[PDB]
Amino acid sequence: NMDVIGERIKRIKEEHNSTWHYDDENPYKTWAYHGSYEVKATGSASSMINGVVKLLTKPWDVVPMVTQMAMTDTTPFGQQRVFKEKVDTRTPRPLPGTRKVMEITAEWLWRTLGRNKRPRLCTREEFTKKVRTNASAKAAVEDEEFWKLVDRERELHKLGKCGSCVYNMMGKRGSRAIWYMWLGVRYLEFEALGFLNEDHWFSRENSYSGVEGEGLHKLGYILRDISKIPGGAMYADDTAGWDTRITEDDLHNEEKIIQQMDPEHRQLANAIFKLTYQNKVVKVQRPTPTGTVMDIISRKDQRGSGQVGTYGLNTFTNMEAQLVRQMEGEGVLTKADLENPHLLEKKITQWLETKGVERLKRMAISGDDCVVKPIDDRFANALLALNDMGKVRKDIPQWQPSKGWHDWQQVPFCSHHFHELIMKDGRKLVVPCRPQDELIGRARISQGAGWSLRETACLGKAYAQMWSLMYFHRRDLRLASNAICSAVPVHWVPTSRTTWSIHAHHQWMTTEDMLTVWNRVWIEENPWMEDKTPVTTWENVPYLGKREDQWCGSLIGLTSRATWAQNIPTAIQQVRSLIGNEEFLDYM
Ligand SMILES: [Zn+2]
Ligand SMILES: [Zn+2]
Repeated sequence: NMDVIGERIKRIKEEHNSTWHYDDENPYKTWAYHGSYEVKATGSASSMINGVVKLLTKPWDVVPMVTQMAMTDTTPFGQQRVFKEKVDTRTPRPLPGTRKVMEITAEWLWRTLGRNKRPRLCTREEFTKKVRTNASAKAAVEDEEFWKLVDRERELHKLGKCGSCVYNMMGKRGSRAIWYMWLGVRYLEFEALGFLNEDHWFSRENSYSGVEGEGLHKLGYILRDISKIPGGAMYADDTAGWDTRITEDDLHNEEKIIQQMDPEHRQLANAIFKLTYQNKVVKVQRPTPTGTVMDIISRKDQRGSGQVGTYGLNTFTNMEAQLVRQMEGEGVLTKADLENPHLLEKKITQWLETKGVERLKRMAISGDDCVVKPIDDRFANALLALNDMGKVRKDIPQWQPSKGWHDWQQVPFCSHHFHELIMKDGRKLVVPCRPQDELIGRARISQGAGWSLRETACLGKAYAQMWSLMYFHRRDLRLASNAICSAVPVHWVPTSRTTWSIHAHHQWMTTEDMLTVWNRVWIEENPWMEDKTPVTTWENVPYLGKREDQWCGSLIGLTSRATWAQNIPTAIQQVRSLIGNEEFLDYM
Protein backbone atom coordinates (compact mmCIF):
# COMPACT_ATOMS: atom_id res chain seq x y z
CA ASN A 1 0.00 0.00 0.00
CA MET A 2 2.90 2.43 0.79
CA ASP A 3 4.14 2.10 -2.86
CA VAL A 4 1.08 4.14 -4.08
CA ILE A 5 0.66 6.60 -1.14
CA GLY A 6 4.30 6.87 0.13
CA GLU A 7 5.33 9.79 -2.12
CA ARG A 8 2.36 11.95 -0.95
CA ILE A 9 3.10 11.43 2.80
CA LYS A 10 6.91 12.03 2.25
CA ARG A 11 6.12 15.50 0.72
CA ILE A 12 3.75 16.43 3.62
CA LYS A 13 6.23 15.19 6.28
CA GLU A 14 9.12 17.10 4.57
CA GLU A 15 6.97 20.28 4.22
CA HIS A 16 6.05 20.08 7.95
CA ASN A 17 9.42 18.73 9.31
CA SER A 18 9.35 21.25 12.23
CA THR A 19 6.20 19.85 13.97
CA TRP A 20 5.94 16.34 12.35
CA HIS A 21 5.27 13.52 14.88
CA TYR A 22 3.44 10.21 15.33
CA ASP A 23 0.69 10.89 17.92
CA ASP A 24 0.34 7.59 19.88
CA GLU A 25 -3.18 8.61 21.03
CA ASN A 26 -4.64 9.23 17.50
CA PRO A 27 -8.31 7.98 17.40
CA TYR A 28 -8.16 6.15 14.01
CA LYS A 29 -9.42 2.57 14.03
CA THR A 30 -10.20 1.65 10.37
CA TRP A 31 -8.02 4.25 8.57
CA ALA A 32 -4.21 3.83 8.51
CA TYR A 33 -2.69 6.76 10.47
CA HIS A 34 0.66 8.19 9.25
CA GLY A 35 1.40 11.18 11.49
CA SER A 36 0.49 14.70 12.56
CA TYR A 37 1.75 18.32 12.50
CA GLU A 38 0.56 21.55 14.19
CA VAL A 39 -1.99 23.84 12.48
CA LYS A 40 -3.99 27.01 13.28
CA ALA A 41 -7.68 26.17 14.11
CA THR A 42 -10.15 26.14 11.13
CA GLY A 43 -13.95 26.51 11.49
CA SER A 44 -16.59 27.97 13.84
CA ALA A 45 -18.93 26.59 16.57
CA SER A 46 -21.83 28.87 15.38
CA SER A 47 -22.85 30.48 12.03
CA MET A 48 -23.19 34.30 11.42
CA ILE A 49 -26.82 35.46 11.25
CA ASN A 50 -28.26 37.41 8.31
CA GLY A 51 -29.61 40.50 10.09
CA VAL A 52 -31.75 41.60 7.11
CA VAL A 53 -33.61 38.24 6.87
CA LYS A 54 -33.77 37.99 10.73
CA LEU A 55 -35.37 41.48 11.06
CA LEU A 56 -38.06 40.61 8.47
CA THR A 57 -38.84 37.13 9.92
CA LYS A 58 -39.49 38.08 13.64
CA PRO A 59 -42.09 35.22 14.35
CA TRP A 60 -39.31 32.67 13.56
CA ASP A 61 -37.11 34.06 16.30
CA VAL A 62 -39.25 31.72 18.57
CA VAL A 63 -38.68 28.55 16.43
CA PRO A 64 -36.39 25.60 17.49
CA MET A 65 -35.26 24.43 13.95
CA VAL A 66 -34.17 28.04 13.15
CA THR A 67 -31.83 27.95 16.24
CA GLN A 68 -30.35 24.50 15.38
CA MET A 69 -29.32 25.57 11.85
CA ALA A 70 -27.43 28.59 13.32
CA MET A 71 -25.38 25.99 15.38
CA THR A 72 -23.15 24.27 12.78
CA ASP A 73 -19.81 23.21 14.38
CA THR A 74 -16.97 23.12 11.77
CA THR A 75 -14.09 23.38 14.36
CA PRO A 76 -11.51 20.49 14.78
CA PHE A 77 -13.77 19.33 17.69
CA GLY A 78 -16.80 19.13 15.34
CA GLN A 79 -14.75 17.39 12.58
CA GLN A 80 -13.55 14.58 14.93
CA ARG A 81 -17.12 14.07 16.28
CA VAL A 82 -18.54 13.27 12.74
CA PHE A 83 -15.45 11.13 11.88
CA LYS A 84 -15.99 8.79 14.91
CA GLU A 85 -19.81 8.58 14.36
CA LYS A 86 -19.74 7.68 10.59
CA VAL A 87 -16.34 7.56 8.84
CA ASP A 88 -14.28 5.24 11.09
CA THR A 89 -16.10 1.98 10.13
CA ARG A 90 -15.61 -1.02 7.85
CA THR A 91 -18.38 -2.33 5.49
CA PRO A 92 -18.57 -6.17 5.41
CA ARG A 93 -17.51 -7.60 2.07
CA PRO A 94 -20.49 -8.58 -0.17
CA LEU A 95 -20.95 -12.30 -0.84
CA PRO A 96 -19.51 -13.89 -4.04
CA GLY A 97 -22.87 -14.14 -5.87
CA THR A 98 -23.71 -10.50 -4.97
CA ARG A 99 -20.32 -9.43 -6.35
CA LYS A 100 -21.06 -11.32 -9.59
CA VAL A 101 -24.53 -9.71 -10.09
CA MET A 102 -23.04 -6.30 -9.32
CA GLU A 103 -20.29 -6.80 -11.93
CA ILE A 104 -22.75 -7.97 -14.61
CA THR A 105 -25.08 -5.06 -13.89
CA ALA A 106 -22.26 -2.45 -13.82
CA GLU A 107 -20.94 -3.67 -17.21
CA TRP A 108 -24.44 -3.51 -18.78
CA LEU A 109 -25.14 -0.12 -17.13
CA TRP A 110 -21.89 1.51 -18.36
CA ARG A 111 -22.65 0.23 -21.93
CA THR A 112 -26.20 1.65 -21.71
CA LEU A 113 -24.97 5.08 -20.44
CA GLY A 114 -22.30 5.15 -23.17
CA ARG A 115 -24.70 4.21 -26.04
CA ASN A 116 -24.73 7.79 -27.52
CA LYS A 117 -21.94 9.62 -25.69
CA ARG A 118 -18.18 9.02 -25.80
CA PRO A 119 -16.02 9.90 -22.77
CA ARG A 120 -13.53 12.73 -23.32
CA LEU A 121 -10.93 14.73 -21.41
CA CYS A 122 -12.01 18.04 -19.88
CA THR A 123 -9.72 21.07 -20.25
CA ARG A 124 -7.85 23.86 -18.40
CA GLU A 125 -10.14 26.35 -20.32
CA GLU A 126 -13.35 24.55 -19.07
CA PHE A 127 -11.99 24.45 -15.48
CA THR A 128 -11.05 28.18 -15.80
CA LYS A 129 -14.51 29.13 -17.25
CA LYS A 130 -16.34 27.24 -14.41
CA VAL A 131 -14.09 28.86 -11.73
CA ARG A 132 -14.61 32.37 -13.26
CA THR A 133 -18.45 32.08 -13.89
CA ASN A 134 -19.06 30.82 -10.29
CA ALA A 135 -16.79 33.36 -8.44
CA SER A 136 -8.24 32.69 -4.44
CA ALA A 137 -9.40 30.01 -6.95
CA LYS A 138 -9.99 32.66 -9.69
CA ALA A 139 -6.46 34.03 -8.98
CA ALA A 140 -4.77 30.56 -9.07
CA VAL A 141 -6.40 29.86 -12.47
CA GLU A 142 -4.80 33.12 -13.86
CA ASP A 143 -1.34 32.08 -12.53
CA GLU A 144 0.70 30.18 -15.17
CA GLU A 145 2.78 28.63 -12.32
CA PHE A 146 -0.39 26.83 -11.03
CA TRP A 147 -0.73 25.13 -14.47
CA LYS A 148 2.98 24.16 -14.62
CA LEU A 149 2.49 22.36 -11.26
CA VAL A 150 -0.64 20.69 -12.78
CA ASP A 151 1.56 19.54 -15.70
CA ARG A 152 4.23 18.19 -13.33
CA GLU A 153 1.59 16.22 -11.36
CA ARG A 154 0.01 14.92 -14.57
CA GLU A 155 3.42 13.52 -15.69
CA LEU A 156 3.62 11.57 -12.40
CA HIS A 157 0.02 10.25 -13.05
CA LYS A 158 1.11 9.05 -16.52
CA LEU A 159 3.89 7.06 -14.76
CA GLY A 160 1.32 5.58 -12.32
CA LYS A 161 2.50 7.82 -9.47
CA CYS A 162 0.97 10.55 -7.33
CA GLY A 163 2.84 13.26 -5.45
CA SER A 164 0.32 15.86 -4.28
CA CYS A 165 -3.33 14.66 -4.64
CA VAL A 166 -4.53 14.88 -1.00
CA TYR A 167 -8.18 15.31 0.12
CA ASN A 168 -9.27 17.57 3.05
CA MET A 169 -12.12 16.88 5.56
CA MET A 170 -12.42 20.70 6.19
CA GLY A 171 -11.54 24.07 4.49
CA LYS A 172 -8.33 25.70 3.15
CA ARG A 173 -5.56 27.17 5.41
CA GLY A 174 3.78 28.09 1.61
CA SER A 175 0.00 28.71 1.92
CA ARG A 176 -0.50 29.18 -1.86
CA ALA A 177 1.63 26.01 -2.52
CA ILE A 178 -0.75 23.79 -0.43
CA TRP A 179 -3.76 25.56 -2.07
CA TYR A 180 -2.25 25.05 -5.62
CA MET A 181 -1.78 21.32 -4.83
CA TRP A 182 -5.45 21.00 -3.69
CA LEU A 183 -6.96 22.91 -6.67
CA GLY A 184 -4.48 21.10 -8.96
CA VAL A 185 -5.70 17.72 -7.61
CA ARG A 186 -9.32 18.86 -8.30
CA TYR A 187 -8.30 19.97 -11.83
CA LEU A 188 -6.70 16.58 -12.65
CA GLU A 189 -9.78 14.75 -11.37
CA PHE A 190 -11.98 17.14 -13.44
CA GLU A 191 -9.79 16.57 -16.55
CA ALA A 192 -10.21 12.74 -16.37
CA LEU A 193 -13.77 12.31 -14.94
CA GLY A 194 -15.44 15.68 -15.38
CA PHE A 195 -17.07 14.49 -18.68
CA LEU A 196 -19.68 12.65 -16.52
CA ASN A 197 -20.97 16.01 -15.36
CA GLU A 198 -19.98 18.30 -18.27
CA ASP A 199 -21.52 15.98 -20.86
CA HIS A 200 -24.54 15.17 -18.65
CA TRP A 201 -24.15 11.41 -18.50
CA PHE A 202 -26.77 11.34 -15.68
CA SER A 203 -29.33 13.51 -17.48
CA ARG A 204 -32.78 11.83 -17.53
CA GLU A 205 -32.61 11.39 -21.34
CA ASN A 206 -29.21 9.65 -21.17
CA SER A 207 -29.50 7.59 -17.99
CA TYR A 208 -33.31 6.99 -17.72
CA SER A 209 -33.13 7.06 -13.86
CA GLY A 210 -30.98 10.18 -13.53
CA VAL A 211 -32.10 13.76 -12.93
CA GLU A 212 -28.77 15.59 -13.42
CA GLY A 213 -29.33 19.02 -15.00
CA GLU A 214 -33.15 18.66 -14.65
CA GLY A 215 -33.49 21.17 -11.82
CA LEU A 216 -35.57 21.37 -8.64
CA HIS A 217 -38.54 22.81 -10.65
CA LYS A 218 -38.71 19.56 -12.73
CA LEU A 219 -38.22 16.93 -9.97
CA GLY A 220 -41.87 16.88 -8.92
CA TYR A 221 -43.07 16.51 -12.50
CA ILE A 222 -40.66 13.56 -12.90
CA LEU A 223 -42.03 11.86 -9.72
CA ARG A 224 -45.58 12.41 -11.04
CA ASP A 225 -44.59 10.78 -14.39
CA ILE A 226 -43.08 7.75 -12.54
CA SER A 227 -46.39 7.49 -10.58
CA LYS A 228 -48.19 6.76 -13.91
CA ILE A 229 -46.13 3.61 -14.54
CA PRO A 230 -48.10 0.45 -13.50
CA GLY A 231 -46.58 -1.28 -10.46
CA GLY A 232 -46.31 -1.27 -6.68
CA ALA A 233 -45.79 1.62 -4.27
CA MET A 234 -43.05 4.27 -4.69
CA TYR A 235 -40.10 3.52 -2.36
CA ALA A 236 -37.51 6.08 -1.25
CA ASP A 237 -35.20 4.42 1.26
CA ASP A 238 -32.44 6.47 2.83
CA THR A 239 -28.99 4.78 3.18
CA ALA A 240 -27.05 5.36 6.44
CA GLY A 241 -23.85 7.27 5.36
CA TRP A 242 -23.81 6.19 1.68
CA ASP A 243 -20.23 7.49 1.04
CA THR A 244 -18.90 5.26 3.86
CA ARG A 245 -20.65 2.20 2.29
CA ILE A 246 -18.91 2.43 -1.07
CA THR A 247 -16.91 -0.84 -1.13
CA GLU A 248 -13.72 -1.96 -2.96
CA ASP A 249 -16.09 -3.95 -5.20
CA ASP A 250 -18.18 -0.79 -5.95
CA LEU A 251 -14.95 1.09 -6.90
CA HIS A 252 -13.86 -1.78 -9.23
CA ASN A 253 -17.30 -1.64 -10.93
CA GLU A 254 -17.18 2.18 -11.28
CA GLU A 255 -13.68 2.01 -12.86
CA LYS A 256 -15.22 -0.01 -15.80
CA ILE A 257 -16.07 3.28 -17.63
CA ILE A 258 -12.30 3.51 -18.54
CA GLN A 259 -12.94 0.69 -21.09
CA GLN A 260 -14.85 3.22 -23.26
CA MET A 261 -12.06 5.81 -23.23
CA ASP A 262 -9.37 6.77 -25.76
CA PRO A 263 -5.87 5.52 -24.72
CA GLU A 264 -4.59 8.95 -23.58
CA HIS A 265 -7.82 9.52 -21.54
CA ARG A 266 -7.85 5.90 -20.16
CA GLN A 267 -4.29 6.46 -18.76
CA LEU A 268 -5.31 9.61 -16.87
CA ALA A 269 -8.65 8.22 -15.57
CA ASN A 270 -6.92 4.99 -14.57
CA ALA A 271 -4.54 7.20 -12.52
CA ILE A 272 -7.45 9.00 -10.77
CA PHE A 273 -9.23 5.66 -9.99
CA LYS A 274 -6.13 3.80 -8.70
CA LEU A 275 -4.28 6.59 -6.89
CA THR A 276 -7.04 8.88 -5.53
CA TYR A 277 -10.23 6.74 -5.32
CA GLN A 278 -8.93 3.18 -4.59
CA ASN A 279 -6.09 4.62 -2.46
CA LYS A 280 -6.43 8.00 -0.82
CA VAL A 281 -4.42 10.25 1.51
CA VAL A 282 -6.59 12.48 3.69
CA LYS A 283 -6.00 15.52 5.97
CA VAL A 284 -8.20 15.85 9.11
CA GLN A 285 -7.96 18.46 11.94
CA ARG A 286 -7.87 17.27 15.56
CA PRO A 287 -7.90 19.24 18.86
CA THR A 288 -5.22 18.29 21.44
CA PRO A 289 -4.45 19.65 24.99
CA THR A 290 -1.35 21.30 23.35
CA GLY A 291 -3.51 22.89 20.57
CA THR A 292 -4.63 21.73 17.08
CA VAL A 293 -3.02 19.08 14.83
CA MET A 294 -3.54 17.90 11.22
CA ASP A 295 -3.68 14.09 10.90
CA ILE A 296 -2.52 12.26 7.76
CA ILE A 297 -4.68 9.16 7.21
CA SER A 298 -5.42 6.67 4.43
CA ARG A 299 -7.78 3.82 3.25
CA LYS A 300 -8.66 1.67 0.18
CA ASP A 301 -12.46 2.10 0.09
CA GLN A 302 -15.22 4.67 0.81
CA ARG A 303 -15.99 7.74 -1.23
CA GLY A 304 -14.38 11.14 -0.77
CA SER A 305 -17.49 13.40 -0.42
CA GLY A 306 -15.91 16.56 -1.90
CA GLN A 307 -14.68 15.13 -5.24
CA VAL A 308 -15.61 15.96 -8.86
CA GLY A 309 -16.70 12.39 -9.65
CA THR A 310 -18.61 11.76 -6.37
CA TYR A 311 -22.08 12.74 -7.59
CA GLY A 312 -21.94 10.80 -10.88
CA LEU A 313 -20.28 7.72 -9.39
CA ASN A 314 -22.77 7.59 -6.47
CA THR A 315 -25.63 7.95 -9.00
CA PHE A 316 -24.12 5.11 -11.09
CA THR A 317 -23.69 2.76 -8.12
CA ASN A 318 -27.19 3.55 -6.75
CA MET A 319 -28.79 2.86 -10.15
CA GLU A 320 -26.91 -0.47 -10.18
CA ALA A 321 -27.90 -1.26 -6.52
CA GLN A 322 -31.61 -0.47 -7.22
CA LEU A 323 -31.67 -2.65 -10.34
CA VAL A 324 -30.21 -5.52 -8.25
CA ARG A 325 -32.90 -4.90 -5.58
CA GLN A 326 -35.60 -4.91 -8.32
CA MET A 327 -34.20 -8.26 -9.63
CA GLU A 328 -34.43 -9.71 -6.08
CA GLY A 329 -38.05 -8.46 -5.65
CA GLU A 330 -38.91 -10.13 -8.97
CA GLY A 331 -37.44 -13.49 -7.84
CA VAL A 332 -34.55 -13.31 -10.37
CA LEU A 333 -32.09 -13.33 -7.43
CA THR A 334 -32.48 -15.68 -4.46
CA LYS A 335 -30.52 -16.02 -1.18
CA ALA A 336 -28.78 -19.12 -2.76
CA ASP A 337 -27.75 -17.01 -5.80
CA LEU A 338 -26.15 -14.29 -3.61
CA GLU A 339 -24.02 -16.81 -1.72
CA ASN A 340 -23.07 -18.62 -4.97
CA PRO A 341 -19.52 -18.06 -6.31
CA HIS A 342 -20.62 -19.86 -9.55
CA LEU A 343 -23.87 -17.97 -10.05
CA LEU A 344 -25.19 -18.41 -13.62
CA GLU A 345 -24.91 -15.18 -15.63
CA LYS A 346 -27.68 -16.04 -18.16
CA LYS A 347 -30.88 -15.06 -16.20
CA ILE A 348 -29.20 -11.76 -15.05
CA THR A 349 -28.14 -10.77 -18.61
CA GLN A 350 -31.60 -11.81 -19.96
CA TRP A 351 -33.41 -9.63 -17.36
CA LEU A 352 -31.07 -6.67 -18.08
CA GLU A 353 -31.36 -7.00 -21.89
CA THR A 354 -35.18 -7.39 -21.87
CA LYS A 355 -36.30 -5.38 -18.80
CA GLY A 356 -33.30 -3.23 -17.73
CA VAL A 357 -34.20 0.06 -19.47
CA GLU A 358 -37.90 -0.30 -18.51
CA ARG A 359 -36.77 -0.84 -14.85
CA LEU A 360 -34.46 2.21 -14.96
CA LYS A 361 -37.44 4.36 -16.12
CA ARG A 362 -39.23 3.42 -12.86
CA MET A 363 -36.60 5.36 -10.89
CA ALA A 364 -35.40 8.86 -10.01
CA ILE A 365 -31.80 8.58 -8.73
CA SER A 366 -29.64 11.46 -7.57
CA GLY A 367 -26.44 10.33 -5.82
CA ASP A 368 -27.59 8.32 -2.76
CA ASP A 369 -31.18 9.66 -3.12
CA CYS A 370 -33.54 7.25 -4.85
CA VAL A 371 -37.19 6.74 -5.66
CA VAL A 372 -38.18 3.37 -7.13
CA LYS A 373 -41.62 2.22 -8.37
CA PRO A 374 -41.09 -1.55 -8.77
CA ILE A 375 -43.43 -3.87 -10.76
CA ASP A 376 -45.12 -4.97 -7.46
CA ASP A 377 -44.55 -4.82 -3.71
CA ARG A 378 -42.28 -7.88 -3.31
CA PHE A 379 -39.54 -5.14 -3.50
CA ALA A 380 -40.48 -3.99 0.08
CA ASN A 381 -39.07 -7.16 1.66
CA ALA A 382 -36.33 -7.77 -1.01
CA LEU A 383 -33.49 -6.77 1.31
CA LEU A 384 -30.89 -9.55 0.99
CA ALA A 385 -28.86 -7.94 -1.85
CA LEU A 386 -29.40 -4.34 -0.59
CA ASN A 387 -27.92 -5.17 2.86
CA ASP A 388 -25.24 -7.44 1.39
CA MET A 389 -24.01 -4.76 -1.07
CA GLY A 390 -23.54 -2.61 2.07
CA LYS A 391 -26.34 -0.13 1.38
CA VAL A 392 -27.97 -0.60 4.79
CA ARG A 393 -31.03 1.67 5.29
CA LYS A 394 -30.94 4.37 7.95
CA ASP A 395 -32.81 4.00 11.29
CA ILE A 396 -34.70 0.76 10.64
CA PRO A 397 -33.85 -2.88 11.57
CA GLN A 398 -32.01 -4.58 8.64
CA TRP A 399 -34.82 -6.97 7.92
CA GLN A 400 -37.92 -4.84 8.48
CA PRO A 401 -39.78 -4.31 5.13
CA SER A 402 -39.50 -0.86 3.60
CA LYS A 403 -42.61 1.33 3.74
CA GLY A 404 -43.61 2.66 0.32
CA TRP A 405 -46.04 5.43 -0.68
CA HIS A 406 -49.11 5.17 -2.86
CA ASP A 407 -49.09 8.95 -3.56
CA TRP A 408 -46.10 10.58 -5.34
CA GLN A 409 -46.87 13.80 -3.35
CA GLN A 410 -45.86 12.01 -0.11
CA VAL A 411 -42.51 10.75 -1.52
CA PRO A 412 -39.35 12.39 -0.06
CA PHE A 413 -36.66 13.15 -2.66
CA CYS A 414 -33.68 15.54 -2.64
CA SER A 415 -34.76 17.04 0.76
CA HIS A 416 -38.18 17.95 -0.71
CA HIS A 417 -41.67 16.62 -1.42
CA PHE A 418 -43.84 17.93 -4.24
CA HIS A 419 -47.42 19.22 -4.45
CA GLU A 420 -49.76 19.51 -7.41
CA LEU A 421 -51.46 22.96 -7.38
CA ILE A 422 -54.45 24.07 -9.42
CA MET A 423 -54.20 27.60 -10.81
CA LYS A 424 -57.28 29.96 -10.93
CA ASP A 425 -57.33 29.27 -14.74
CA GLY A 426 -57.42 25.49 -14.21
CA ARG A 427 -53.82 24.75 -15.29
CA LYS A 428 -51.84 22.51 -12.92
CA LEU A 429 -48.34 23.17 -11.53
CA VAL A 430 -46.15 20.64 -9.66
CA VAL A 431 -44.07 22.46 -7.08
CA PRO A 432 -41.17 21.66 -4.67
CA CYS A 433 -41.70 22.05 -0.92
CA ARG A 434 -40.14 21.28 2.44
CA PRO A 435 -40.88 22.09 6.13
CA GLN A 436 -40.96 25.90 6.20
CA ASP A 437 -38.63 26.22 9.25
CA GLU A 438 -35.86 24.65 7.16
CA LEU A 439 -36.29 27.36 4.46
CA ILE A 440 -36.42 30.26 6.96
CA GLY A 441 -33.61 28.75 9.08
CA ARG A 442 -31.28 28.48 6.07
CA ALA A 443 -32.08 32.02 4.77
CA ARG A 444 -31.18 33.42 8.22
CA ILE A 445 -27.59 32.05 7.88
CA SER A 446 -24.84 34.14 6.36
CA GLN A 447 -21.87 31.93 5.30
CA GLY A 448 -18.60 33.33 6.72
CA ALA A 449 -17.71 36.51 8.66
CA GLY A 450 -16.79 40.17 8.02
CA TRP A 451 -19.70 40.99 5.70
CA SER A 452 -21.04 44.51 5.09
CA LEU A 453 -24.78 45.34 5.29
CA ARG A 454 -24.70 45.41 1.40
CA GLU A 455 -23.39 41.81 0.99
CA THR A 456 -25.83 40.67 3.76
CA ALA A 457 -28.84 42.40 2.11
CA CYS A 458 -27.82 40.91 -1.31
CA LEU A 459 -27.68 37.35 0.07
CA GLY A 460 -31.07 38.07 1.72
CA LYS A 461 -32.41 39.19 -1.69
CA ALA A 462 -31.00 35.95 -3.24
CA TYR A 463 -33.05 33.89 -0.66
CA ALA A 464 -36.18 36.07 -1.15
CA GLN A 465 -35.99 35.62 -4.94
CA MET A 466 -35.38 31.85 -4.56
CA TRP A 467 -38.62 31.79 -2.46
CA SER A 468 -40.43 33.82 -5.19
CA LEU A 469 -39.44 31.23 -7.81
CA MET A 470 -39.51 27.89 -6.06
CA TYR A 471 -41.59 28.37 -2.89
CA PHE A 472 -44.07 31.14 -3.95
CA HIS A 473 -46.90 28.70 -3.00
CA ARG A 474 -46.01 29.17 0.75
CA ARG A 475 -47.97 32.18 2.15
CA ASP A 476 -45.33 33.19 4.73
CA LEU A 477 -42.44 32.93 2.27
CA ARG A 478 -44.15 34.95 -0.46
CA LEU A 479 -44.92 37.64 2.18
CA ALA A 480 -41.36 37.48 3.65
CA SER A 481 -39.85 37.51 0.09
CA ASN A 482 -41.90 40.66 -0.80
CA ALA A 483 -40.72 42.29 2.49
CA ILE A 484 -37.00 41.47 1.86
CA CYS A 485 -37.19 42.73 -1.77
CA SER A 486 -38.98 45.91 -0.57
CA ALA A 487 -36.16 46.51 2.01
CA VAL A 488 -33.21 45.91 -0.37
CA PRO A 489 -32.38 48.50 -3.12
CA VAL A 490 -34.00 47.33 -6.47
CA HIS A 491 -30.70 47.66 -8.38
CA TRP A 492 -28.56 45.64 -5.93
CA VAL A 493 -27.52 42.36 -7.53
CA PRO A 494 -28.04 39.19 -5.39
CA THR A 495 -24.61 37.83 -4.43
CA SER A 496 -23.15 34.61 -2.93
CA ARG A 497 -25.37 31.52 -3.16
CA THR A 498 -28.49 30.28 -1.38
CA THR A 499 -27.46 26.59 -1.86
CA TRP A 500 -24.78 24.24 -3.22
CA SER A 501 -27.48 21.77 -4.36
CA ILE A 502 -26.89 20.32 -7.86
CA HIS A 503 -30.69 20.79 -8.42
CA ALA A 504 -30.43 24.57 -8.01
CA HIS A 505 -30.26 26.51 -11.33
CA HIS A 506 -30.09 29.87 -9.52
CA GLN A 507 -32.71 31.68 -11.71
CA TRP A 508 -33.18 34.01 -8.70
CA MET A 509 -29.58 35.36 -9.07
CA THR A 510 -30.75 38.33 -11.12
CA THR A 511 -32.32 41.80 -11.00
CA GLU A 512 -34.82 40.83 -13.69
CA ASP A 513 -38.50 41.16 -12.59
CA MET A 514 -39.42 38.00 -10.54
CA LEU A 515 -42.82 37.60 -12.24
CA THR A 516 -41.04 37.60 -15.64
CA VAL A 517 -38.61 34.90 -14.39
CA TRP A 518 -41.57 32.99 -12.82
CA ASN A 519 -43.39 32.94 -16.19
CA ARG A 520 -40.27 31.80 -17.99
CA VAL A 521 -39.63 28.91 -15.57
CA TRP A 522 -43.22 27.73 -14.84
CA ILE A 523 -44.91 28.57 -18.09
CA GLU A 524 -42.73 29.25 -21.17
CA GLU A 525 -39.93 26.76 -20.62
CA ASN A 526 -41.95 24.25 -18.60
CA PRO A 527 -42.45 21.14 -20.82
CA TRP A 528 -45.29 19.92 -18.63
CA MET A 529 -47.18 23.27 -19.21
CA GLU A 530 -49.02 22.77 -22.61
CA ASP A 531 -50.84 26.12 -22.45
CA LYS A 532 -48.24 28.94 -22.63
CA THR A 533 -50.58 31.80 -21.61
CA PRO A 534 -48.52 34.09 -19.35
CA VAL A 535 -49.51 34.95 -15.79
CA THR A 536 -49.64 38.78 -15.61
CA THR A 537 -50.04 39.23 -11.88
CA TRP A 538 -48.80 37.52 -8.65
CA GLU A 539 -52.56 37.37 -7.74
CA ASN A 540 -52.78 34.61 -10.37
CA VAL A 541 -49.71 32.71 -9.04
CA PRO A 542 -51.22 30.06 -6.73
CA TYR A 543 -50.66 29.01 -3.14
CA LEU A 544 -50.87 25.62 -1.53
CA GLY A 545 -54.30 25.00 0.02
CA LYS A 546 -54.33 26.71 3.45
CA ARG A 547 -54.47 23.30 5.20
CA GLU A 548 -51.42 21.90 3.27
CA ASP A 549 -49.50 25.15 3.90
CA GLN A 550 -50.11 24.71 7.66
CA TRP A 551 -49.21 20.95 7.47
CA CYS A 552 -45.95 22.10 5.90
CA GLY A 553 -45.17 24.49 8.70
CA SER A 554 -47.01 27.76 7.87
CA LEU A 555 -47.71 30.18 10.74
CA ILE A 556 -50.89 31.45 8.90
CA GLY A 557 -53.72 31.70 11.43
CA LEU A 558 -51.42 32.42 14.39
CA THR A 559 -51.83 35.82 16.10
CA SER A 560 -48.02 36.45 16.15
CA ARG A 561 -48.01 35.90 12.33
CA ALA A 562 -51.06 38.26 11.80
CA THR A 563 -49.14 40.81 13.95
CA TRP A 564 -45.96 40.41 11.83
CA ALA A 565 -47.98 40.70 8.59
CA GLN A 566 -49.67 43.93 9.83
CA ASN A 567 -46.37 45.44 11.09
CA ILE A 568 -44.09 44.43 8.17
CA PRO A 569 -43.97 47.99 6.49
CA THR A 570 -42.38 49.22 9.78
CA ALA A 571 -39.60 46.57 9.72
CA ILE A 572 -39.03 47.22 5.97
CA GLN A 573 -38.62 50.98 6.76
CA GLN A 574 -36.16 50.18 9.58
CA VAL A 575 -33.96 48.15 7.14
CA ARG A 576 -34.30 50.95 4.52
CA SER A 577 -33.19 53.65 7.03
CA LEU A 578 -30.06 51.64 8.01
CA ILE A 579 -29.20 50.91 4.35
CA GLY A 580 -29.57 54.62 3.43
CA ASN A 581 -30.81 56.87 0.59
CA GLU A 582 -30.93 54.24 -2.21
CA GLU A 583 -33.72 53.36 -4.69
CA PHE A 584 -36.35 51.01 -3.20
CA LEU A 585 -39.63 49.54 -4.54
CA ASP A 586 -42.72 48.54 -2.50
CA TYR A 587 -43.54 44.87 -3.28
CA MET A 588 -46.19 44.65 -0.49
ZN1 LIG B 1 -1.77 13.09 -7.98
ZN1 LIG C 1 -45.24 20.81 1.43
